[PDB]
Amino acid sequence: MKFSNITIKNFRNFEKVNINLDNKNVIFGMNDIGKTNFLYALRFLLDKEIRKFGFNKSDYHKHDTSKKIEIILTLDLSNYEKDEDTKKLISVVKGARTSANADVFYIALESKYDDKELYGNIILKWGSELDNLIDIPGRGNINALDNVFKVIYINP
Amino acid sequence: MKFSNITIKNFRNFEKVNINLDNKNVIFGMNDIGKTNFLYALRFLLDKEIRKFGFNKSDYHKHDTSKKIEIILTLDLSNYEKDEDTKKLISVVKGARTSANADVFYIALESKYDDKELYGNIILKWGSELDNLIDIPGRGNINALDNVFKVIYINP
Repeated sequence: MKFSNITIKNFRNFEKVNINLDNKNVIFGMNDIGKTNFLYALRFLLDKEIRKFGFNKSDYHKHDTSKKIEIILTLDLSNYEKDEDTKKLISVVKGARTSANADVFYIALESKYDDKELYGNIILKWGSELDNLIDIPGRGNINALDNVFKVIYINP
Repeated sequence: MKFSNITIKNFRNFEKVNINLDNKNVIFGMNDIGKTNFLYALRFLLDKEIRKFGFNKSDYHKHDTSKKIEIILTLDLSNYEKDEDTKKLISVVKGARTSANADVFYIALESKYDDKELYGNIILKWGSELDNLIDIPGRGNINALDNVFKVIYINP
């Protein structure tokens, strides 16, 4: 598969940033805070060690305005017709894609507002279409996405 | 509501320990490790900040023998017939208790084997009877038992 794009609808430093993606991505620039918050957004979407802590009040654009954090990722689930990797790639999930002829896949994140109980409540949803998004099945503490993607973080 | 008993089927220091319970409990003795492991078992049951870390390899009786941790707490859900706290105590849950004339309530903890993937995977289930225990619905990172019990831990 091949990553297509990422949209961050709200974060601690982002307002409506949409970045097209691929494999072997390289990020640079003047703003170090934006790069480290992009990497923290990737950790929040793709790792359990940052997901289990929840969202804190300081991780918003304004600390009380527009309390709705959405981080969307696209997967491009379809492979070539000469390679049989499509069925092995699809068969990890069953009910996410309604039709077998779908082209792309979505992974989304949703944050409950921090007005009451002062806690983030990370909710993970996937699905083949943006409308009628469905939850990720977690039978205990480990959800179904954690068996698919393993994130190894390297920092000197 | 009045605690009845606690059963620890396996822990880092317990084998077949069953302790009767009540409110306003005082624990003392020569063995400090048993007291702190009893308190840690209570923290693993009713506090989320220790529940979210899962179980390690060292939290077993022997490090490869009898990998089945069960911690059972009895609740005594029924109250007196002249006080209307019974309905307000029952109405936090709906599908756990099959009959309205049920007397006792169970809260159980289950830990998967640590042989594969090196993680504990805490599974929590409650129910009015010991058999056919149903899972607590956790829609995000917070289950329904979190809104019931608030644990305040004091240690200088």
